Amino acid sequence: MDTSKLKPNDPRVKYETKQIRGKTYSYILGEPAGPKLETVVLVHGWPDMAFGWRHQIPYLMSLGFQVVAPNMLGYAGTDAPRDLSQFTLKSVSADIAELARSFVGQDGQIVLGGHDWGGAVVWRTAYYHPELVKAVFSVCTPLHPLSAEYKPLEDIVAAGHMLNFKYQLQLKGPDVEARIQGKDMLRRFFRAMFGGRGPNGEAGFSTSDGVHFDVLDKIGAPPLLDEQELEYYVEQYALQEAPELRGPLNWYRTRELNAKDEMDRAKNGPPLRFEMPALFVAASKDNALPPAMSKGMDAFYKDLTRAEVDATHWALTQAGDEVNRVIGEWLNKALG
Ligand SMILES: O=C(NCCCc1ccccc1)N[C@H]1CC[C@@H](OCc2c(F)cccc2F)CC1
Repeated sequence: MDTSKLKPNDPRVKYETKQIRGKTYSYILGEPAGPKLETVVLVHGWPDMAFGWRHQIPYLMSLGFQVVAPNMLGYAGTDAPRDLSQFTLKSVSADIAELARSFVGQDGQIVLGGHDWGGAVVWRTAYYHPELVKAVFSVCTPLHPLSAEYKPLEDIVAAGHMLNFKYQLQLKGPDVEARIQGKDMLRRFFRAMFGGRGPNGEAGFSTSDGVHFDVLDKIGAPPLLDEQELEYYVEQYALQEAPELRGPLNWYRTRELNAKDEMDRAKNGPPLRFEMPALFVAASKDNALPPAMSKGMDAFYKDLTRAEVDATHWALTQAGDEVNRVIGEWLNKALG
């Protein structure tokens, strides 16, 4: 089997939709090489899509896993509901639970992996559906505790806290949604998001201010995508109805809804506890989610394996072969 990364419209995989908890969910499906060991569900983040797992999908197939990688709510061929409650980590976990079981049966179990927002999702999914999740890993995103209260992020960063998250203020607002419409702007956006720079090294995106709209005109080719990959992100994001970024930016509009779900769990729900084998792959140059952010996380796991790869936030691609080996070796030991 060819184990190189997926190309746009790779024929080694299938592209399908299913109705999931009221929404059309599009996904990549890769069938295993050899008798199926497990089904693996892979969850991307922002501003990515299923194709962001392009290094992991053929690899996991070659290891004997069936691989389901959805375009998550708001992204590409998956529906983008208007109701923000559809975008909470709890509802999205329920989405993943139903999609998972639509392949493994209701009595089935999966391996579950996540990155960025997807990492946050899979920890919550492993918390809300421990019957389903046999093993869970996250790249870049560490566990965060059950929210015990709600504070607006404005007031949080105004006090000087969570400064590495202040970009999310712009994202939840109207500026990115209103400005990044159509393929021309989306192309610039993606050059910015995947590391392209301007004639004086101007960054198109920063964790402080978000998208630097004034830079997008001079933004050069991104180092972390090739030209056809870039076009593929543009084409697929274009599947959303204008404003195309509404769905993806909805992930930054649920702080209070998520806080309300989880304050309920902090009060009455079971403890945030993970009994199944778990893997956290840190990224050294991820300035949105620096490795130090995971300090103290191990106390919530019976069985947490830690790794760390030298890469930016985009570790699935930049360090794809290393990430692959880390997942493969951990899975080989987790499941035995
Ligand atoms: O939005 C995200 N990434 C956007 C792209 C970042 C980037 C950097 C450089 C170049 C391109 C892109 N990530 C989400 C991941 C899940 C969320 O986790 C919730 C959460 C907490 F509330 C508190 C503590 C930890 C914790 F995970 C937090 C932001």
